[PDB]
Amino acid sequence: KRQESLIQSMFMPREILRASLSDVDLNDDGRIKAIRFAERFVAEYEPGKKMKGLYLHGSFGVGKTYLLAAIANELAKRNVSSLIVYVPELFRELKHSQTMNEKLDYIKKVPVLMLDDLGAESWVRDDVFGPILQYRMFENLPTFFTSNFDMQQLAHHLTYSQKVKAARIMERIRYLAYPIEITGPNRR
Amino acid sequence: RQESLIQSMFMPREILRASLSDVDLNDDGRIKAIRFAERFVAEYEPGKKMKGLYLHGSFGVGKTYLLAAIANELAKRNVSSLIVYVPELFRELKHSLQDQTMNEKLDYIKKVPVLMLDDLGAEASSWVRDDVFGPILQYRMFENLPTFFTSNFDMQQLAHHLTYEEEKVKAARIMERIRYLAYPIEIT
Ligand SMILES: Nc1ncnc2c1ncn2[C@@H]1O[C@H](COP(=O)(O)OP(=O)(O)O)[C@@H](O)[C@H]1O
Ligand SMILES: [Mg+2]
Repeated sequence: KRQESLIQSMFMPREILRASLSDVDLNDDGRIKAIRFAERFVAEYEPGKKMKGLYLHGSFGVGKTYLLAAIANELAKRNVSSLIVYVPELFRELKHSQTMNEKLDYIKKVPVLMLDDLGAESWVRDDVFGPILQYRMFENLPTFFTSNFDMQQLAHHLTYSQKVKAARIMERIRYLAYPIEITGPNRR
Repeated sequence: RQESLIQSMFMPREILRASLSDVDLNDDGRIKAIRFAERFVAEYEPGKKMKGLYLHGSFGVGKTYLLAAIANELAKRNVSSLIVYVPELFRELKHSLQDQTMNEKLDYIKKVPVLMLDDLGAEASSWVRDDVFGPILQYRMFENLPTFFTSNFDMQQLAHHLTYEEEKVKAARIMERIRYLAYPIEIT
């Protein structure tokens, strides 16, 4: 349907938004636990409710991003808007840029936010990414993520120094989402 | 043998009859190309996220041939590749987005498993660079589809080349993409 019309998207092709939580197979634990969580989230969702999102991590091509698109489609089926952001592209358009701040605002404020592909390529990110996360915590705005790295690795990954604050941001994330590993074949 | 898998666009197919053995590692720049190549083929898998080669050097060296070689070793192992003579496409593009199919050609090149763009530079324009070219690179970055290049110029010279400030930034976001996609190897 016009489901896709309610699903906003930044820096990523809209054709990947052709997804459904019914096309995902039961094959293993990762997804069984994931969509089970997803559907409970989508059923119980209501503006302004402490609610944990998902932090999906795993190898390349297991269907992590598709899971987010899938969840967004379920929500648009509830007439709730969400936004999926290819994050690596968000941090880049931020270095080379007319307008962008009006959009960070939209990101911090959307009902449900899905940050795709966290973790690939101190730092100014202490001013941009953290605040976003902190605003969604403060306002009870559900937040999802997809990374190739898990909680342990992601920290070790963003901008290594010779600090702790990277670990402070790692805290907002696990506060915001419940991590689940997605195993399975390499769909490609 | 392995030629029905690797195809081309805008260049007589008799140029793609190559081999990594038909070459002689004469002077070093070349040594790391062949090495990069074998590494690439051995560790290649869809969605992987792996650099390609950006080979730069003066006229009559072997940039094109090398690509064809890598393209052949890749066929020896199943993988289909696609090498396109860039200057032709851009030239062609000038007037062709007019009602029709060639753009479904642009669509296929954007989505192929391995893209090899022969001799970038050596002419061309801006809505094409930044609207035709750019999106190609941005898509293949997001999907982690291997991309190779060959240019008479080193990265720093291909940028100052494309400038014809604000287009300073444009050559910037576009050069950033090439770099993120290919590791530069000088040849002589
Ligand atoms: N559950 C699924 N049902 C049908 N297609 C799927 C499913 N999951 C992933 N895909 C397909 O696989 C591809 C995406 O895998 P991807 O979302 O990129 O994994 P990452 O999200 O890389 O783990 C898409 O092009 C999509 O067509
Ligand atoms: Mg992904």
